Amino acid sequence: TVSLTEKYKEFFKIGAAVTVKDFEGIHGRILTKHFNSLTPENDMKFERIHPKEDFYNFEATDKIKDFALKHNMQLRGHTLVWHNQTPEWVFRDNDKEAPKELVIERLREHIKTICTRYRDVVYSWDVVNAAVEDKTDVLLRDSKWRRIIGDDYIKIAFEIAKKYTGNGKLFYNDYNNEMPYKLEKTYKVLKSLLEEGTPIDGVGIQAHWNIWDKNLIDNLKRAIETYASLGLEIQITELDISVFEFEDRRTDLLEPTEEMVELQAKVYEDVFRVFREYRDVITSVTLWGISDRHTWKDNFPVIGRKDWPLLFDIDGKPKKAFFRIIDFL
Ligand SMILES: O[C@@H]1[C@@H](O)[C@H](O[C@@H]2CO[C@@H](O)[C@H](O)[C@H]2O)OC[C@H]1O
Repeated sequence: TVSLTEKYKEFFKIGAAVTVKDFEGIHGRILTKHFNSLTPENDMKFERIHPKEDFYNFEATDKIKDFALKHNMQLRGHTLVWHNQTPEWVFRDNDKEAPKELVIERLREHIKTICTRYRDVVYSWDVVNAAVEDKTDVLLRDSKWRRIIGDDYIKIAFEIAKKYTGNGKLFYNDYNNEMPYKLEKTYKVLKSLLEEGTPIDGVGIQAHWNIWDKNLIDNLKRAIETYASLGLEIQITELDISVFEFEDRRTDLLEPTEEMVELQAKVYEDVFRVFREYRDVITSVTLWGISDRHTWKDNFPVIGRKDWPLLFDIDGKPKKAFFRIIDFL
């Protein structure tokens, strides 16, 4: 039995999204065998770790840190600034909206507190997540963070984080950012940030992909080269490979089709080949889950319907895909 993280030890870290339930049972053994990086799937998000101004919730993340230290793993810090899973208190000032400097002060305190607690075990932080506008042609998503703080908010977040993160690298994280439209936009944003002295080390390519994307391998190569040209590290942060196109909302499938499993094995083999080709600029590859038993894809984009997006099947066994990505020299 070949260990994924050992097989890729000269290439990049190998990670998984986790919650505390993953430290038990068969997920626990998969993690210790195959993974040397952990990302809290939810527990370090603002709403979860800091639900009220005067209340932090550290128990779950403390457990994730403790497990990591006990098993010679390190964490990715996901995520400080995001338009989702952020509580309303941050943007409120009694019965008014909070002004720019009040939100900044709250953010400073949030980042100070979280980063101080976990900087010893976190090797990479998703400082800002999904700030690039995904649909319209404007550069930046118009979230409450962007609206209230203004366009400098990204730089402001990175400068604050840099005070408290030590050896930890600082990442900008996003989805669809291998696709040509978003890649161009993201390039412009990051280029501008770097020319303003923003201490950004790397770009996170979330890699929420599917088996039917014909442009994926070409897009991904374009993307890695483009981001690397800015002097940034690349991490693959949330890899999973759905058996459905985004807009296929069918709910009838009880198991994937044979075509689905073979295609999946192929796409996994192909993307990991690309990851090895660009190993000079890629420092970590994380999967958004461990086995098909627990995946956010079971409820997104369709509530209550099963998907099979990962490297271990619903019983915890390595899939054909797993053996394809460890088959190399
Ligand atoms: O449990 C779910 C998470 O897995 C999900 O994670 C998000 C997926 O989209 C990405 O763009 C984000 O970076 C990542 O945090 O969040 C929702 C939650 O219900």
